[PDB]
Amino acid sequence: VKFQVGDLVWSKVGTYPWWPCMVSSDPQLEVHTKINTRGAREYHVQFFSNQPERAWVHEKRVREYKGHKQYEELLAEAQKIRKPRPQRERAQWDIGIAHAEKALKMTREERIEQYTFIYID
Ligand SMILES: Cc1noc(C)c1-c1n[nH]cc1-c1ccncc1
Repeated sequence: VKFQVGDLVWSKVGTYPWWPCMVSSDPQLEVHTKINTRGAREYHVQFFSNQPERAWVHEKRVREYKGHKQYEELLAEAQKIRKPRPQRERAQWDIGIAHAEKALKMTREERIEQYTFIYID
């Protein structure tokens, strides 16, 4: 178990770019990590965004968030070929990064307090 609740991570989910997140406990399972139905480890994360979302993410698609400038190192893992950055998505990503940069300056307990989502049935 590489990550704990409140840890800042980048997550690569679906068609979206590497995205700033916080590890958190699933509101129903009450765990932040599990072994999936294919036998692989996953972590439960919250995406920093103006549109809050959560997901279970394979451990290979989760990375410690050390700072926003790490994005270039993540793009490297994959003439130089670069994907363009769609305007609306870029704007949402910049918002998420601003929150993650603020969270980086907080303690783990402060981050848990400030950002853990409230889930309503
Ligand atoms: C959208 C969306 N909805 O559910 C999930 C999961 C996502 C998602 N996947 N990868 C990144 C995001 C995300 C991007 C922007 N804001 C929040 C979440």
